[PDB]
Amino acid sequence: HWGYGKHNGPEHWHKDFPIAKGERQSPVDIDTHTAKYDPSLKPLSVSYDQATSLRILNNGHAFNVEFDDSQDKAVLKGGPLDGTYRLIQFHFHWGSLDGQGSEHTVDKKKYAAELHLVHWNTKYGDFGKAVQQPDGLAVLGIFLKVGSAKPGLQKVVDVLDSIKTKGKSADFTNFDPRGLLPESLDYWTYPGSLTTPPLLECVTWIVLKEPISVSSEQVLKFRKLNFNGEGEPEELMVDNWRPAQPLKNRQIKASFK
Ligand SMILES: [Zn+2]
Repeated sequence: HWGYGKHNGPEHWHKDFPIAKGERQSPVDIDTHTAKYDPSLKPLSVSYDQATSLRILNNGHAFNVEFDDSQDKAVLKGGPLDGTYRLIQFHFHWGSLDGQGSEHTVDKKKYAAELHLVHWNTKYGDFGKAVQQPDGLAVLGIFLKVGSAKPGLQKVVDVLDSIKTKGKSADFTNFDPRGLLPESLDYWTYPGSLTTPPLLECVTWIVLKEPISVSSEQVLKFRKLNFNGEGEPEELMVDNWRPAQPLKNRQIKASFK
């Protein structure tokens, strides 16, 4: 099926998922000098105090840290968002080298990786219904650069050896996602899509201006994961990112000057 290789990567997705060439595809390049400051944007409200993590899974494309979203335990509100969006999972996209890995770019600059905290609009009842709406999801994107280690990420790094291959999962309770955020919540926002098939155009993207720093040792462990399943020929899980897509008829707004 779809992947990130030469024969099943981003260049091939449109054949099975024609929306890949759609009206509001993601990611995109954020031209900082074209984005418009919007003084009407309310402050971003990240409420992860009651977040309940449950499990970490290698799905063959990346690894997902899943949360209990049966209640408003961990939510994202404010900013360009109307209503309440519940955290369901987070995952990353990274490269084979420190010079690439992020999906969104800033003035064409590629970061080592990108963290995506996925939330769905509670007005729609469940995640499956939400992805069918233009304002169904809100994904908080955070860039990762290589420098000093991120203490709040180590717990994630330590468990990767237990989910090396596709289909593997491990219990991952009591993890605090607040430890993955930068100091500032300044952000850019625009209407987009899921960056992986089915590429549904149901996402309000909120990309933070300030990247978080992770150590070389931490990202190296991400690169030891496998796209393949147990017993199969090893395919290192690297460069699982979709390149920037045409902005087309869209405007990127900034929460800061
Ligand atoms: Zn993602």
